[PDB]
Amino acid sequence: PGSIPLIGERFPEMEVTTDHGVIKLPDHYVSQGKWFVLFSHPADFTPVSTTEFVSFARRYEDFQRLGVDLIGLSVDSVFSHIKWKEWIERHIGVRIPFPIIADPQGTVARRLGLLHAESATHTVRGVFIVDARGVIRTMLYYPMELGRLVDEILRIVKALKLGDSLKRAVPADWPNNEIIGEGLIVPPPTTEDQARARMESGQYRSLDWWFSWDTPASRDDVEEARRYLRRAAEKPAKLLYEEA
Amino acid sequence: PGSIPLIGERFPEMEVTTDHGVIKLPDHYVSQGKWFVLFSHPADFTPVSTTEFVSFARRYEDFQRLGVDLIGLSVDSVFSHIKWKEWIERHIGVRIPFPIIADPQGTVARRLGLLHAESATHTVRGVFIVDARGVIRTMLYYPMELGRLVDEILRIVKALKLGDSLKRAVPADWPNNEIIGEGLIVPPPTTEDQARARMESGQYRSLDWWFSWDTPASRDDVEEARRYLRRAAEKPAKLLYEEA
Amino acid sequence: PGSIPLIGERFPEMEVTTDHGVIKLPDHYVSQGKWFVLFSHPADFTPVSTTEFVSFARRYEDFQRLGVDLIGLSVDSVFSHIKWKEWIERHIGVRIPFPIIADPQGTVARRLGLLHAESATHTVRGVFIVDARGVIRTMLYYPMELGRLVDEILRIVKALKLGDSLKRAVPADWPNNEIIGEGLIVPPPTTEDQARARMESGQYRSLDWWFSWDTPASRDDVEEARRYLRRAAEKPAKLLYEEA
Amino acid sequence: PGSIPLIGERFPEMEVTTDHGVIKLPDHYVSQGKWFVLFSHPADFTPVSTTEFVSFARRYEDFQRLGVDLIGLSVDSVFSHIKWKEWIERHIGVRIPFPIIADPQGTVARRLGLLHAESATHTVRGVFIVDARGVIRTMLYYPMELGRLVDEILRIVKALKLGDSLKRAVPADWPNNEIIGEGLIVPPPTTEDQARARMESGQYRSLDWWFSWDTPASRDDVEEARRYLRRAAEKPAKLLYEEA
Amino acid sequence: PGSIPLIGERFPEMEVTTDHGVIKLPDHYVSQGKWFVLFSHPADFTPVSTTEFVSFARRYEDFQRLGVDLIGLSVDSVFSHIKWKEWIERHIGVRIPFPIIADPQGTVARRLGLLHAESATHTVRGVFIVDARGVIRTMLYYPMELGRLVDEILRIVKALKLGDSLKRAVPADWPNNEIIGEGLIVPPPTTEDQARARMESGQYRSLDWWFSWDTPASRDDVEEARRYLRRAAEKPAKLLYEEA
Amino acid sequence: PGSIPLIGERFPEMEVTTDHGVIKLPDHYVSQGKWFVLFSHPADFTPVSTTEFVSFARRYEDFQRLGVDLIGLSVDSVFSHIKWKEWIERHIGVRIPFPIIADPQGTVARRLGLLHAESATHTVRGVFIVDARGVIRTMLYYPMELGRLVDEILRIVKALKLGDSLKRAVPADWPNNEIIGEGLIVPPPTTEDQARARMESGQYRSLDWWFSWDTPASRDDVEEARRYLRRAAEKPAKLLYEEA
Amino acid sequence: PGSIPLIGERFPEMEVTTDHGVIKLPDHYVSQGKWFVLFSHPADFTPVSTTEFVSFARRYEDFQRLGVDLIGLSVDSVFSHIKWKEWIERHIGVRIPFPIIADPQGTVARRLGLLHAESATHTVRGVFIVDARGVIRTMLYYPMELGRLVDEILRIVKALKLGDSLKRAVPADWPNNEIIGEGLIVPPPTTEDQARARMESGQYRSLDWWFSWDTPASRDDVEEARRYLRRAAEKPAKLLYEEA
Amino acid sequence: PGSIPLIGERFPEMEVTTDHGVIKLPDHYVSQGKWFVLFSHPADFTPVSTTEFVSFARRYEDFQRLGVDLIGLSVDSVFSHIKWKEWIERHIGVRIPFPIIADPQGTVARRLGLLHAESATHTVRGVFIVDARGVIRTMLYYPMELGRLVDEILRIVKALKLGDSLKRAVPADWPNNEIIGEGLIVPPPTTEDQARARMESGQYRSLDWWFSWDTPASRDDVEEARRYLRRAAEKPAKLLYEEA
Repeated sequence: PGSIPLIGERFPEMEVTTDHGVIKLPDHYVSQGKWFVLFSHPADFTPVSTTEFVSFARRYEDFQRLGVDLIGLSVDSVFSHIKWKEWIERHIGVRIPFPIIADPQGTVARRLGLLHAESATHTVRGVFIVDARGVIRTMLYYPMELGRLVDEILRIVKALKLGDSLKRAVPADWPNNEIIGEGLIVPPPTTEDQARARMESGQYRSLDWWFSWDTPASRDDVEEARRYLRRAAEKPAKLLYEEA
Repeated sequence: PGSIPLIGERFPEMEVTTDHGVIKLPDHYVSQGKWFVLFSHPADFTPVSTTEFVSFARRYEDFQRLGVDLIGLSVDSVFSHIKWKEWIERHIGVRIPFPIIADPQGTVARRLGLLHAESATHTVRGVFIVDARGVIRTMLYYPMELGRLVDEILRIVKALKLGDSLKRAVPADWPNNEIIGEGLIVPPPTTEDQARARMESGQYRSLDWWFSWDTPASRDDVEEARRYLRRAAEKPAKLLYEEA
Repeated sequence: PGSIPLIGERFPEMEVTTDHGVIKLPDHYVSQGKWFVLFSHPADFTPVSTTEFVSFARRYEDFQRLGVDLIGLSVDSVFSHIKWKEWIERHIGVRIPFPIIADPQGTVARRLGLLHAESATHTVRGVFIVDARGVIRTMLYYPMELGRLVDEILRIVKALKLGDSLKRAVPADWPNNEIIGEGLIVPPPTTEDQARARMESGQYRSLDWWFSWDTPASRDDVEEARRYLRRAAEKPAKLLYEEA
Repeated sequence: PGSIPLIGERFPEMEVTTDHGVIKLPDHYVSQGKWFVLFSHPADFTPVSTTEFVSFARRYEDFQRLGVDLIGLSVDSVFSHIKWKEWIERHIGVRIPFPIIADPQGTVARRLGLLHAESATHTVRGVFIVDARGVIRTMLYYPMELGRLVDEILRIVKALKLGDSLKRAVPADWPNNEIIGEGLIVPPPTTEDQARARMESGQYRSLDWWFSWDTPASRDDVEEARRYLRRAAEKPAKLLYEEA
Repeated sequence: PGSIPLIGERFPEMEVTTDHGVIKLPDHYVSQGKWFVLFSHPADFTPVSTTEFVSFARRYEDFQRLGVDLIGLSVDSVFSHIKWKEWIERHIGVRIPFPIIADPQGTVARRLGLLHAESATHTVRGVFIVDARGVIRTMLYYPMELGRLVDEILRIVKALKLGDSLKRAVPADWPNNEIIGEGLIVPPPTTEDQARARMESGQYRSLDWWFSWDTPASRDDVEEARRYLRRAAEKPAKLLYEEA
Repeated sequence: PGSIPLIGERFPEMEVTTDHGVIKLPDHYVSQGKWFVLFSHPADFTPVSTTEFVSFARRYEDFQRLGVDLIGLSVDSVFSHIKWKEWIERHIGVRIPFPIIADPQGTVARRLGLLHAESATHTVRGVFIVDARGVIRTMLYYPMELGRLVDEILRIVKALKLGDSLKRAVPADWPNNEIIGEGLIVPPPTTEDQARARMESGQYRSLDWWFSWDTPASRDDVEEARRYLRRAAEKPAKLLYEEA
Repeated sequence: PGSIPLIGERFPEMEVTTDHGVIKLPDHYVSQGKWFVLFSHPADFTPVSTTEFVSFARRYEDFQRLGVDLIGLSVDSVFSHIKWKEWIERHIGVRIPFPIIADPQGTVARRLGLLHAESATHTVRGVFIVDARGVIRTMLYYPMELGRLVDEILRIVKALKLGDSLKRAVPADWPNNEIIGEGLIVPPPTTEDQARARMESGQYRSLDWWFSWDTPASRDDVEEARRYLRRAAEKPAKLLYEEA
Repeated sequence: PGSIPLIGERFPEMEVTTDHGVIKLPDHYVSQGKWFVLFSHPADFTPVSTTEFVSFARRYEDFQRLGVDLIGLSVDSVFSHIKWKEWIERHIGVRIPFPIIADPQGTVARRLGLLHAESATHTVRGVFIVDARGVIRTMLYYPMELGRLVDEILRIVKALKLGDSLKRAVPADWPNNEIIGEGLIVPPPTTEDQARARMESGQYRSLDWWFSWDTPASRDDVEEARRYLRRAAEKPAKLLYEEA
C-alpha cells in the first residue's frame, strides 16, 4: 500500500522546480486567489501523456475562466519538459501554456502518493484539485494505460465552486441528474428540530426531511457545465494528426 | 495524510458484511470472472448518496453487459441499508439491485483509505475499479458535497477492457480524442532496437517512434463508449421527482 | 480485553454528536444540576433496541421527577437515528424525547468500553448512571439478545439519591429487604473506638457493631421506589402492538 | 480507567481458593453443565454485603432449579469467610450454601476489573453471569453504597436460557414488555432476501420486516420470571431481624 | 528473591489503614517520641497468630516501659481485625490494645518484603524494630509454621537502647554472655593511633586492642533484660485455655 | 532497599571459599542430610563477632545433636579467618570447629541481601536457617551493635523439626506458650466441610474450629527446648575472660 | 578484559578508608605538593605481600626525600590491616609507617582495574605512580606469585621528576644507558623547520635530527639513581629472618 | 577509562603483520613452547624508543637462554620498521634481530589498551609477558618520556619460570630479599587442616603458618638473576655513541 494526502487537508507545503521556475505550493496559487489542478504523467515523450497535455491545453481557456491554473508533474528533468513541449508545439501545433514540475528523485511523487504498484519509477496519472485556500477538494488516480476525461475535471471544479458559493451539494451526474435535473441539494438537517423546521417551512421541493433541493444556479452556469459534457460526447470534426 | 491500496496491487483480502450476506473480496467476483466497482458514500438517508445509488441502478444493465458487478459501502448498519433501499424503491420507484457493505467501525474504510479530513466519521465518495484478477485498476476520491459522474466509471471500465483485450493504451477523452479520435495507442518502444524497428515497419500511423496508433476497436465498442458520454451530456426528458 | 471507565471516576470529557446537536459530556448535565443515564444499543431498526427506547420513553416523567436526563448511543449516523425515532412515533405511537449519540467510528464506544467480543461492530447494551457532579455511580453491561429492566435503573438512581442525602447505605432488594425491609444502613464503624461508641449509643437498631440501620426515608420515597418494582412485575393492561 | 473481561469472551482461566476448596474457573462449572454467577463484595462483616448474601441464599433453590451455581468473591481470607458465614447462620438463621473466593492480594479482582475508584483495596459489587460453555453473558457493576436487586439476576439468567433454547431475543422488561408482553423476538433478517421472505411468510406477528415476535415460552417459564419480579416488588410480611 | 527495606534506612513513608484509624508511618511514632515494632501475621482467625497477639498483649506494659508502641499487619480488612480482637477478648480474656494494619492488596506487604515463597497471598511473620528517629534497627522473618519468641524482641529493644545511650556494642547472649557476662563492648579502634591509645590507656578490661569492655549498664538495666529471658524460660503458672 | 532470598525458596546455588575448602551451597549440607545455619558478621578481629563465634562454638554439640551444621561468612580473606580463629583458641581457650566463608568482593553478601545501610562494606549479622531439602526456613537480620541470642536459633531449629515431623504449627514462646503451654497447633481447616469434621470429631482440645491443639511432642523434646531458654536466662557460673 | 585508568589521566577522585583514617585521593597528596605511589596486594597475612611491605618500609626515607608518599591497598578490613602491621613489627622488627586502604567490597579495586583473571576476589600487585598534579604517570601490574622490585619504583619517580624539571626524556636503563650513559634526551623535532634548526644549531650531541641529548642532571641526582640500582643488585649483608 | 587484557587471561587471539611476516599470537610462540615479551613504543625514529630497542637487542642472548622471544609494536608501517632497523644497525652498529608489529589503524593497540591519555595517536610503552601456554603473566605501562629497565623484564621472566618449575612464590627484590635473601616462598595454606599440617611437619623455615620458605633455586639460577640487576646497576665501560 502507500500514503496519500486527503480531501479537506491543506496541500502539503513544498518548493518545486518547474519549466517556469521554482514555486512554493500551494502558496503560489493561494496568493493569487486561484484554484489549481496538479496532474501527473509517467514520462515525457509518451503518447497517452501527450494526448492528455493537448487535451488540457485545448481546455486552458475553460480552466482559466473558472480561476483554475494547471500544473503538470513527472519524474523527468526540466530539459526534457522543455524539449517535449517544443515537440508538441512543432508536431501537433498546440502550445502547452502551463508549467510542468520536474521531480527526478520522486520527492514530490512520494509526498503525493503517486508511485503505485504499476511502476516502481514513474507516477500514475494522479489529479489533485486544490481550492484557493490551498485545500485538497478531490483526488483521481488513473493508470498508465488510460487517458483522463479532462471535461470531468472541468465539471468537478465548476460544481465545487457552485456548491461553495450557493451553499449547496451537487447531485450525481449534475447538471443532468435523473431525479432533480440541474437542481442543487440543500445540505440535510442533522437534528430533530432542524428536520421538523425543514418539513414545516415549505420553502424547498423535497422528497423527505433529508432530501430537499432548489434551482439556484444561473442559466449561464448550467449551460457552461452542460457544454463541458457535450464536448466530451462530440465526435471531433477534425483530427489534429491530419493537420500536421 | 492516510494510507491507500495502490493501482496494480491485488484488492486487499477481506470478509465484508453486506445486505446480501457475508462475502470475501475480491474472491467473490474473481471466482465469477467478473470485474467489480466498489464505491463508498458517507451515510444512508443522505441526498447526494441517494442520487448516486439511483444513477448506478439506472446504469446497472450497462455494467452487467461489461461483466462488471457493483458493491457499495457506508459506515451504516445493514438494517439502515435495507430501510434506505426500501425508501428509494417506494419514493423514487427505482430498485437498487446491488449489495452495500455495512462498515460500522470503519474497518474496511481504514483499509481502503476512505476516511479523509473532510469527515472523521463518514467515508468520502471513493471508487475502486477492480478487474477479474482482483487487481485495482483505477481509484477515484470525490468529496461529500459532489456526486460522481457515473458514465465516466462506465467509460473507464469499457476502455480498460478494450486496452487489455487489444494490448493498446487509451488516449485522453477516448473515443473522442482530438488527435486520433477513436484510435488506440501502441505502447511505445523502450529500446533503441525497438524504436528503429517501429520506424522501419510501416505498420502503424505514427507522429514519432514513441507515438503510434491504429483503429482496432469495433464500431459497436466505440458506439457503446460514445453512448455513455451522450447520456451524460443529455438534459433528461423526464425528472423522477415529478412521478415520486 | 476492553478498558472501561470506573465507578467513582468522573465521566470522561467528550464532545458527542447527537440528533439534538453537539453536547459536551458530562458538562452539559453537570451545568444543569442533572444526573444522566447514558445507555447504548447495537443498531437502529433492531427490535430489542426499539422495545428499550419505548420503555425509557414511557418512564420519561419518572426520570424527570428524579432530575435525571437520558441519552442513548449507537454506531449509526444521526440520519438513521432521526428516521428510526420517526418510525417509532408513527408505528408504536410513542415519541422518543431524549437524544441519541451518533458514534460511527466507535470513538465514544471505545472510550466507554462498549465494544465487547459478542460483536466487533456494534456496542452492547451498556448503562452509565452519572450523578450531578459528573461521577460514574453504577455501570451495567447487558448483551445484544436481552433487553434491560428499565425499572431497576430508576430504583438505582432513587436509592443512590436517598443514600447521598440521608448518609446511608442501601440493603439488597431495597425497599423490600428480607432482613430490615425499608431500613437504610448506617455505614459501619472502621475503628475499635467507633465500634464501642456505636454499641453503647442505643441510637440505632443493630445486629452487631458493624450492622446498624434505621428508617429515615419518607413513606413517599419508600413507596415511589416500590412502585418502580410493582410496575416491573405487572402484566401490561394492554399491549401497544394491538393499538398500532 | 481499568481493564475488564468482555461479554462473549470465555471467563478467564484461573485457579481460585474458596471456603469449599481450590477450584478452576470456569471449568469447575462447565464440566457440570452449570451456569454460574460470580459476584463480589468489598469485605466480610459488612452490612450491605450481608444483606446480599442472605438474598442470594434465600434464592438458592431458584438458582439451582435454573441450573445456575453461585460463587462470591472478596479480598478477605478463607478463615474470615468461614467466620462470617457462621455469623450469618447463627444471627440471621440463614445458611449460606455457596462458596466464597478468598482473594487477599487482589489477583482475581485485577483480572476481573473489580477495583474501581471508590476503593483502592476492596472490590465493588461486580456480577459476572457465565453460561455452561464458560462464556460471559452479562456484567453488572454496583457500587459500595447500593445492594443489588437479586431477582433481576434471576430474570437475566432465566431470559438468556430461554433465548438460547428458543433461538429468540428478549424484549425490554420481559415478561411484561409493554409492546409484546411475554412475546419473544425473532432475530431480525440481515439480508434483502431474508427481509422479503419474512414479510411473505405470514409466520409471525410483525410491526416491520425487522420486528417479528411469537409466544413460544412455556406458561411455567413465564410464570417463574413473573414470580421473581413479584417477589422483588412485595414487602416481606416478616423481617428476619425480628426473629434474630 | 524479593526486595526489603534495610537496617539503617528510614522506615518507608506510608499512609496505612488500621483498626484505630489512618496513620502515617513512621511519622505517627516519631511524633510520640516512640520506637515501634511493626509485626505481620498471615491472616486473622489463625491459631499461631492468635498465640502471638496474646503474647504481645501480655507484654504490652514491658513495651510501654521501653517507650515502644506495637502495630500488627495482615492482608485482612479492618472489619475482620475488629471481629478477631473481639473474639480474643471474649474467648481468651485478653484485650489486644494495639492497632493492626489492614493491607488487602498487599501494598504494605510488598513494600516491606513480607510476601515470601511460602504463601503467594499471606505475609510471613515479619518484625521491623524501628527507633524513635524512624530508622529500621533490626528485621526478623519467621515463617507461617513457627511463632515468635516475644521476649527476644523486648531484649533486642532494651539492648539497642542501652547501646545507643552508653555508646557500646552488645555481646552475644547479653546480659548472660559467656566471655564478659553483663559487660558491654567498646567499639574497636579503626586506626593505628586509636589502637595505640587504647593499649596505652588502662581504662577498660581488654583481651586485645580490638576487644575492650566495661560494665556501664545499671543493675536495673541488666536485671530487666534478664527478666525477659527468665520469663521466656518459665513454664506458665496457669494456662489461659483452662480459664476459657 | 535491597533484595533478599525468601522463606520457602531454595537457598541460592553458589560455590563458596571457606577456611575448610571450597564447597557448593546448599548441596554440601543437603548431600549429608543436614540442616545448616549460615550466619554473617561484619569483619574478623571485631569483638561482638568474637562473642558470637564463641557462643555458637559452645552450642556446637547442641546443633550437631539436631542434625544442624554451622557456617559463618564475612568479607575478610581465608588468611584472616584462620588468624582470627587461632586468636580465639589461644586467648579465649575455645576452638571454633565450623567453617567461615571468605567473601571479599561481597558476591555472597549481595546475593543474600546482607549489605544494609548501616555499612556499605561489611555484612550485617544475618542468619539463614536452611533445612535438609536446601529450603530457607527463617531469616534474621541483627545489626552491627547487637549480638545474637544463639539459644533462639536452637529453639527455632528444634521447633521447625518437631512441627515438620508431627505436622503441627508451633505457638508463640513454645514450649512455654501462655495459652497452650507445650501444646502444638493442628493446622486450621481451610474449608467449611473440614471445619465441621474438626468440631464433630472431638479428637483435639479446641477454642474454635480454627484453634485446635494436642501434646504430641515427647517429654525429652520439650525438655531439650526448655533447656535452650533456661541457658539463655541464667548468668554463667564462670566467665571465660577470668582465665584468658 | 577489564577497564583501567590510563597514563595522563587524573587519578580518579575517591574517598578511601585507611588504617590512618579516611582520605580523599588524589587531593590528600596534591594538597601537600606530594607524589604518591598507590600499590595493592592480594590479602593481609600473605608472605610475598609481607616481603613487599618490608621492602617499601626499608625504602620509606628514600621515597620521603623525593617527596613521594606511599599508600597500600587490599580487600581486607582495617582490623586485619592493623593486626598484620602489628605482626610485621613484632615478628620482623620493621614498623610499616604508611597507610593501607581497606577495600572490602572491591569498590576501589574495580575502579583501578586491579581484579584480573588470576583471582576473582583479590587484587593483583598494581602500582600507580601519581604526580603532585594528581596525574597517573606509570602503571605496573605484577602477579600474585612475584614480588615487585621496589628500587625500580624509586628509579621511575626520580627519572620522571628529572625529566619534568629539565624538560628531557629518559633513555632506556638510565642512568646506565648503553648509548648515552647518564645523558638525557631532548624531545625530538616534530616539524621540518624544527629538524633543520636542531641540526644547524650544534647545541647538543646528536646521532640524527630526531636523536639529541645532553647531560643536565647533577652528579648528586645521577648518584642517587645509581644507588637505587646498586641496592637492587647487592645481596643484603644481614637477613631479617635471623634476628627474629 | 581504557580496557586492557588481564593477568591470567589467554593473550587475545590475533593475526598481526610484522617486518618478519604475518604471525598468529599467541599461537606462533605457544607452538614452539616459547614465552614471548610483546612491547610497544610510540613511533619509529624516536630516541627513547631507539635506546630501548638497542637495550633489548643487547640482551637478546639472555632472552634466548630463558626460552623467551621478543616482539615489538608501534602504529608505524612495516616499511618504516625496516628503515628504522636499518638506521640503528648503520648508525649504532647493533642489529635488531626480533620482529616489530606494524599497527597503522591501532587495531592491536586498542585490543591491548596501549592508547592512553598521553597520546591519542601513539601507544605508550606497554609490556606483555606471556608464558608458553599463551597466558598473560605480567603487564607494565611506561610512559612516552621514560625508557624501561630491560633487566627488570629479564628478572620477571626468570623469577616466574623458577616459580612455575619449583611451585614457589618469589619475594620482593628476589634474589636479594631483605628477609629471606634468595629463598623462595611456599604458597600459604588456605585451610585450617593445611595450616596445622604445615606447622607440625617442620619441613620448611617458617615465621608463621602462612610464611614458610626454602632455598630450592640452584646457585646458577640465583646468580643469573643477580647478574641482570648488577648489569642494570653498572656504568657502561664504553658508550655506543663514541664509536658510532
